[PDB]
Amino acid sequence: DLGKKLLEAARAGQDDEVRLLLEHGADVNARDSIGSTPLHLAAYYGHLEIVRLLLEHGADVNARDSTGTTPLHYAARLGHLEIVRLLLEHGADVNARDAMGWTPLHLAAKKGHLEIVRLLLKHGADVNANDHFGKTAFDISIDNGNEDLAEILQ
Repeated sequence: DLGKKLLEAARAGQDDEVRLLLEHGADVNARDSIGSTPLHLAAYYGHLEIVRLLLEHGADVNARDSTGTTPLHYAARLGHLEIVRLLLEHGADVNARDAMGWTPLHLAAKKGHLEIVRLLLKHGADVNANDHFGKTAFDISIDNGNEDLAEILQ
């Protein structure tokens, strides 16, 4: 499938190959087995130009895989600040919750990504959102001893 090759070029960081596949008309939202889209894979691996190429062709910025994970979740977890920023400008749901009720803010708090945390807050991240464990991102910064972050959040 074109969407099959699109998914692999996105994961492999092959900018030229993504553009060609999209110009050919690969399904910009093709799904792998767990419902990942090429945008999840580009966000997961930090391929900003691909994220960019994908949005341009209409990728659903808010796609969810079978776990309810969005590309923003992946960018925030893995610490790709510039992917966070591009996704947010294209309308990514700042307060999307995955299967554990984790917002992208919870994930950036868990991993201690300070610049991502500020960026998300700038775009309206709900500081008061509890996950399914009944934790806010502040609770998590309290639970991890990240005083720098706890200081951002309180």
